[PDB]
This record gives sequence, structure tokens and C-alpha cells, in this order.
Amino acid sequence: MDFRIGQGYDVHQLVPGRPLIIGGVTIPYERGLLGHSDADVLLHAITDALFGAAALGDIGRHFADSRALLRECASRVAQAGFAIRNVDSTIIAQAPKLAPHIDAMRANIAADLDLPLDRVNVKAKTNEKLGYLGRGEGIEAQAAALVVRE
Amino acid sequence: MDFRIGQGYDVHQLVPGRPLIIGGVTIPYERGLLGDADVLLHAITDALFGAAALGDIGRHFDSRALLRECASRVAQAGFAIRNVDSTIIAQAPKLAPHIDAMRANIAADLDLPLDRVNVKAKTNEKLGYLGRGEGIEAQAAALVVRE
Amino acid sequence: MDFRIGQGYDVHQLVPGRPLIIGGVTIPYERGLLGDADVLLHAITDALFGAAALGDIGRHFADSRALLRECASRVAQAGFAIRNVDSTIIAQAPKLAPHIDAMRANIAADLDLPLDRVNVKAKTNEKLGYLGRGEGIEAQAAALVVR
Ligand SMILES: Nc1ccn([C@@H]2O[C@H](CNC(=O)c3ccncc3)[C@@H](O)[C@H]2O)c(=O)n1
Ligand SMILES: Nc1ccn([C@@H]2O[C@H](CNC(=O)c3ccncc3)[C@@H](O)[C@H]2O)c(=O)n1
Ligand SMILES: Nc1ccn([C@@H]2O[C@H](CNC(=O)c3ccncc3)[C@@H](O)[C@H]2O)c(=O)n1
Ligand SMILES: [K+]
Ligand SMILES: [Zn+2]
Ligand SMILES: [Zn+2]
Ligand SMILES: [Zn+2]
Repeated sequence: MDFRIGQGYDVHQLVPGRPLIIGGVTIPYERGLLGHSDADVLLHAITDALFGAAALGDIGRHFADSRALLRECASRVAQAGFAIRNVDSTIIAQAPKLAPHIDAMRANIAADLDLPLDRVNVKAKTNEKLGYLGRGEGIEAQAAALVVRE
Repeated sequence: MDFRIGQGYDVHQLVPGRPLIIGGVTIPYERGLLGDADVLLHAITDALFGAAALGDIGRHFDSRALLRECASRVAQAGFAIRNVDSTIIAQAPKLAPHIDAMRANIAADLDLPLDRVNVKAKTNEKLGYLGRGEGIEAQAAALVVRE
Repeated sequence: MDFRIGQGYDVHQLVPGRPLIIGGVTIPYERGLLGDADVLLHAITDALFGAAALGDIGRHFADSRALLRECASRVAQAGFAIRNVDSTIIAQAPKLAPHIDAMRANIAADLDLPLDRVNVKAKTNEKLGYLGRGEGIEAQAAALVVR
């Protein structure tokens, strides 16, 4: 009965000489995301949505392999007494084509959250050529999570 | 009971010689959306696929027909739609007097009562491509239950 | 029972000559938001009206905290109890972490929630766009309610 929702936002710059890692998937591409960690923009947004659902603050309060961060986030959410019910998310990127990699992202997140595949979703959008996202200056992710307090 | 949430995002450019169509409503305006490029129905569509964990709009496919088909697929995965909430971000034109008709369009397409469908509008305070009137963005959130 | 979700978005310009007020907290900074222009409370207000399918902040509507209290009252009177709120402030500067618990406390008090049902997060924009250049501040909110 004790359901809670969270939401998460993250953006990183796209620079050359970094490998591209979104949703724990290394995607072949001539640029990658810039950050202190591996800068996995999708995992960061999801981590934030989970801490938010559980009212545990945010990713900078708590915390690098972003999958390990995601698993520790999930561990702390479980320790606060919440079970995760579902995750949805959107990646907004001009390039590259993310469709061939989506199911793999979905699978990594399921694994890290200990959820079946059917409770995790990843969507991909272009920004229709508008703003810094449209110019391919960075990649944004958005996330939503529903949890319930056991 | 087995609740799930989804979230949707869409943006489209504003261009000359296109009708402005948002939430199924034709709004008098010098320019319209490129793509019927209905940004609001697209966001809601993605929010619903996301909640049912069915992927996204481009993995599946006018916008009202597509919103109807999304609803069909959501029910096919065995979910009922509980509510939809959404925001349109447009510097111009004024959307307020069309919002109720958008809600009515959406409620009909999703076979939902009016009180389970919401549409909100914001400017972007003259900031960015939104503030300059170069595009219109929509955001949506959807709650479903596996019945 | 009858759960519903709302989402909210808000943005304001950051200029000198205005004080910075986010989540009801006055934050010392060379610049502030143009509108009391409380970007966080506006977004949360929008998210609550959205969950209750009551339109948006402009249709209903004093400082932003009284507006939030009136919002919650109307949400109650519509048959809904607030279950939780989560949110994100996106600002390149200044550092918001020290002010987070104050913001949560104001929101919780205004909604009559226990603190552990209100969350506020902070993010930079990695120096991208008008947000990353310190030209505005954005807030996003999600609200869960039940009838
Ligand atoms: N204006 C701000 C912004 C952030 N933070 C705190 O600083 C933290 C790290 N920065 C990030 O914004 C970030 C992390 C991961 N990926 C991309 C960006 C943030 O999580 C918040 O706790 C803060 O105190 N004040
Ligand atoms: N980087 C990306 C981006 C998108 N897609 C896939 O390409 C699809 C279409 N593009 C749209 O972004 C879109 C659709 C409708 N309205 C506005 C925008 C998208 O849904 C995703 O499945 C992808 O494979 N890789
Ligand atoms: N294109 C639009 C945009 C908005 N509105 C109506 O104008 C209202 C207020 N303006 C704001 O967008 C706003 C409020 C607070 N902070 C920043 C911005 C809005 O809530 C909606 O009712 C409208 O009718 N048409
Ligand atoms: K945005
Ligand atoms: Zn990040
Ligand atoms: Zn679209
Ligand atoms: Zn505002």
C-alpha cells in the first residue's frame, strides 16, 4: 500500500577520447560522456529517481563504475525498507542510433535492480535538431521510479 | 495491486505553413509543428509505453490514431490506465482556452473519464529554443495497473 | 486504492537585483530569480494540481508557500491525500546541498506531510545551455496522491 514515486534528470557533455557508456552499454562511437565517474547519464538519472522515491536525497549526497553505484543505491533503497516496482526512462541524443542497444541497457538495469525485464523500460528520443542536444553537445537522460515501502 | 509509472518527453520545431496541432486541437497560429507532429500526444504515448514497459513510439510505429493504438497495446499487455498528467512548454501562442478540449480529446482516445486526464501549460520564460519560439516541448506522466 | 501521478516543470531567469528564493529558502547569491519566483514550489504546485487533474498553477492563481498551501487544500477538497513528492533543482550555481533540508521542511510543513515523504535533489547542467551558463534555474517535480 505505501507507494512512492521518484524522478531523475541527468546530462553530460559529449567529448572525444572518452568511450560512450549509457545504461552500462559501451556503444561504438567516436566520442563519449564527460564526468568524474564513467558519466553514465542514464544510470545516474535512474539512481536519482530511486533515491528520490525513497526520500534518501540524491546521488551527490551518497557517492566510478555507474553500475556499481546503481547497485549500491538499490541496496540502500532496500535497506530503507522499499521494494522497487518499476523503472522507466528516456535518453535524448542526436546520435548515435541507440535502438540496437536499448534491450541491453534494459537488461543491465534489471540485473542491477534485481527486477524482471518486464518492470524496466528504456526509451530513446532525438531532440529534433533543437538546442545543445540537437547540436550533439551532450546527452540527457530522464527517469521515473515507483517503489513501495514493505 | 501491480501499479507501474511511465514518463514521456517530446519536442518539435515550429515551422511556417503548418497548422499548429496540440492535443488534437488546431490552434490559430502563423506556424505549426514539424514531424501531424502532435508533441503532446507523442509525450503521452511514450509515457504509456514506458509504464507498460513496451519500449517507445519509434519501436512500434495521425497522432490520435497512434494514441489510440498505443492504448490498444497497453491493454494487450494487460494494463489499465489509471491517470495521465502532462505539461506543454510553449512561449506562444496562449494555450489556456484550448486546454479543456485537449483533455477531452485525450480522455476520449484513452477511454478515460475527464477527471483522470490533465494537461498543463508553461512558457519557458524567454529562455532557450523554447523561449525564442523555435519549438514546443511536452512532458507526460502516466500511471497504469496490471489488472 | 485510487492512486494518481502528477508532474511539474518550472523555469525562471537568473539575474542580479533579485534575491534567490528556492523551496521557500532565501539563498545568499550575487543573483536571483525573475517572476517571489520560487521555481521549486511552482513545479511542485503544478505536480499536485496535475495528480488531482485540477489544471495548473495559472488557472487557479501571495508568496509561493501560501500558493502551495492553497494548492494542497484544493487537492484535499478534491478527495486526494498526498503520498509523496520528489523533485530536482537544476542550477549550475550556487551550491544548494546546505539548503536542502530547509527546503524539504518548508514543503513538508506546507503540505502537512512527514519529512520522509518529501524529497529535493539538486543537479548542475554540466555547463550546457542557458542553465549551464547560469542564465536560469529549472525545477522538476513528481507527486503521488491517492483518493
Ligand atoms: N547547484 C547544485 C548542484 C548540485 N549540487 C550537489 O552536487 C552533486 C553533484 N553534481 C551533479 O550535479 C552531477 C552528478 C552526476 N552527474 C551529473 C551531475 C549533486 O548530485 C548535488 O548533490 C549542489 O549542491 N548544488
Ligand atoms: N538516438 C536515437 C534516438 C531515437 N531512436 C529511435 O528512433 C525513434 C524516432 N525518433 C524520435 O526521436 C522522435 C519520434 C517522435 N517524435 C519526436 C521524436 C525513437 O522513438 C527511438 O525509438 C534511436 O534509435 N536513437
Ligand atoms: N502557452 C501558454 C503558456 C502558459 N499558459 C498559462 O499561463 C500560466 C502562467 N505562466 C507560466 O507559464 C509560468 C508560471 C510560473 N512560473 C513561470 C511560468 C500557466 O500556468 C498557464 O495557465 C497559457 O495559457 N499558454
Ligand atoms: K528540459
Ligand atoms: Zn551524471
Ligand atoms: Zn513527436
Ligand atoms: Zn515559476
